[PDB]
Amino acid sequence: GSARLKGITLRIGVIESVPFTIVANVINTTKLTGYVLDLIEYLRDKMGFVADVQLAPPNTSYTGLVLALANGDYDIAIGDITVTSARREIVAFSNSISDNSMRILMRKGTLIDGMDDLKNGKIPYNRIGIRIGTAGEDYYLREISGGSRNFYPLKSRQEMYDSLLAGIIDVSFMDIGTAEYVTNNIYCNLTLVGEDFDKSTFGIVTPKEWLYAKDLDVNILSLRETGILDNLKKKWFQTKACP
Amino acid sequence: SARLKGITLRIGVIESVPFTIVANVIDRNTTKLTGYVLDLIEYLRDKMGFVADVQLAPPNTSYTGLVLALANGDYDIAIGDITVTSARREIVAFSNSISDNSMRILMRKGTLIDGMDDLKNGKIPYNRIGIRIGTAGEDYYLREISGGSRNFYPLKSRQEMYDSLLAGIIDVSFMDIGTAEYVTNNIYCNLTLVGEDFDKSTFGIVTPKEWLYAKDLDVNILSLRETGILDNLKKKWFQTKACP
Ligand SMILES: [Cl-]
Ligand SMILES: [Cl-]
Ligand SMILES: [Cl-]
Ligand SMILES: [Cl-]
Ligand SMILES: [Cl-]
Ligand SMILES: [Cl-]
Ligand SMILES: [Cl-]
Repeated sequence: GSARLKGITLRIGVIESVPFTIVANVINTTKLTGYVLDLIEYLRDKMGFVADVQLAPPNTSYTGLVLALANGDYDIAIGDITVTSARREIVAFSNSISDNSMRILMRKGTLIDGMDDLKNGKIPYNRIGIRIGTAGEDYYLREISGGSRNFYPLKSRQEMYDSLLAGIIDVSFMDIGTAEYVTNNIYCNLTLVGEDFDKSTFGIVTPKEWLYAKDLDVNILSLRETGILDNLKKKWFQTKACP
Repeated sequence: SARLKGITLRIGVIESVPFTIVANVIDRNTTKLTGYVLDLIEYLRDKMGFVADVQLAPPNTSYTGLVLALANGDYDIAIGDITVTSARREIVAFSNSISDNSMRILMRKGTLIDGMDDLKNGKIPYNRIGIRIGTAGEDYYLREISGGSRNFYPLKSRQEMYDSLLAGIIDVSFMDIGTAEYVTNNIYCNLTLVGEDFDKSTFGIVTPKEWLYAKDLDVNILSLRETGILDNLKKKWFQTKACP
């Protein structure tokens, strides 16, 4: 069976990541903005659901968000969430809302040329920072360390930046969109190096065998076709403050 | 959901070098299929254990036609350079993407066109824009160039597209980027591409709506992506250049 989402309330999980989902404290409440919030409003306007937007707790990992949805804590989850085989085993994903890949993030002046330097042991493993519960962790375990968790574990993007800037780690991995955004707008002393890797996609997380899958997919595809997803990307990502 | 091990799947494919390459060989005539799609079927079969009954769509079948044939029950899945679109998703489901995609303008070498702007500003009369009917290119033309008017030069296949360009009947057409590069680097050295990419999209395997095996297929495609098989296959079939 299938159905339309018109009139239905959806608990929509989101997770902090600038400029996908920007969390501001104002006065005394929090206010969400970004590409994800705008996307929700386009979808809401076309499909007629009621959006109950729920921010994942601090330090919730990407894997944690998916597992929370699988356990029924949300109806869908929307963000910079990579479609992976292990995740697809427990949840479904909408049609892609964006292409993706990763890049290596480091401090300027660090003598790293690209991924070969990581795979050839030029960097001690405990100086490669990896955010646990991310696709970057899967890649590392599959391609660098042959299964051993010998990376420096990171609980969040903020820990990743702080650890790089304090010299506790030498490199980490980020999705290309946000990697470009933060090194161009926030952390002028950090930079990207090497070719991009792990080509992938972002998708909206839904329950397996979801009643509303077609309605959501058809609307996501229409937003692509008519150039709304591009406009949104341009609105939130085309910007550079760093000199 | 459950497993397809031992289950026969009727797999629709559609000729498109080097995704699906059709050769006719003689003694009595027989047909041989090779290409990216055939290798992908092998990889999926090895992992998933289904039995593959590969069925080539009749000549001049359109992409939309293939999708409709599947919706009608003629195939269990269909695999090829098939663009995921909103209109198609109304009637079938699509697996996770097997490849990103976009389109380019195809034209004869030397033609004085700099890009999509010249198709809108009337430098090319509509009847000299060739558009393969039942393709995503048609949808884009209608959406972005002609305001819904089917005023183009209709084409029934890539062959007709190439023939028409080379005979000077049309000045431009649209092609997916992967095959556009392949064909202009290996087959038609006097055709070329121009202008920016457009219509960023994906290719997916076509399945029935609400298919019981959707998870099983998706997990396996993602695994091929993650372990680099899809990249290897792309390199194998597409990283070739015969034209000088
Ligand atoms: Cl590299
Ligand atoms: Cl990231
Ligand atoms: Cl599912
Ligand atoms: Cl252009
Ligand atoms: Cl094409
Ligand atoms: Cl030629
Ligand atoms: Cl469906």
